[PDB]
Amino acid sequence: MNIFEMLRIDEGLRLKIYKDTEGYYTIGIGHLLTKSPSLNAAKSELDKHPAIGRNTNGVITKDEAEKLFNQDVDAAVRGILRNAKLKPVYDSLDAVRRAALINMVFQMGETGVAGFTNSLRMLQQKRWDEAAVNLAKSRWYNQTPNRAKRVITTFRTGTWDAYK
Repeated sequence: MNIFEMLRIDEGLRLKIYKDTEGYYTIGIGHLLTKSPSLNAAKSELDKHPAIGRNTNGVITKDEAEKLFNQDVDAAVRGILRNAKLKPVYDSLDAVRRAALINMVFQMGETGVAGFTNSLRMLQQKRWDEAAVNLAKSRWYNQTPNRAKRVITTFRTGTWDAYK
């Protein structure tokens, strides 16, 4: 396991336009196409992404999916490295826990995760179970419980147990 395999589990692989946890048009492996309510709007965006740049009509191959996936993951890592509150945290975690942090940014963006103040602090001080206890009481946790549980278990143990 690693970040890719982990996110593929959390996000699933959908070759056709779908709606996310929030009601937004996404495709593949969690690739948000557009916050607009229009499926046409969505198809448009899709047809225009450089990795695709063709006429899909809401349908992509398994390759294009992974290609967007790769980019999205990199984008996540960038957001982290470019965020002042996040970077310090990342630098301080091990290879497995780093995957947990990337998962949160991938899911919710750099800005959202940056606002997990108390939890980031506990993570920086290596207080696993407290970090865990603390994350479990967020709205993120109530919103996507299944996912959140595995991520938290990841921070807590520093093992892939929750995904195995």
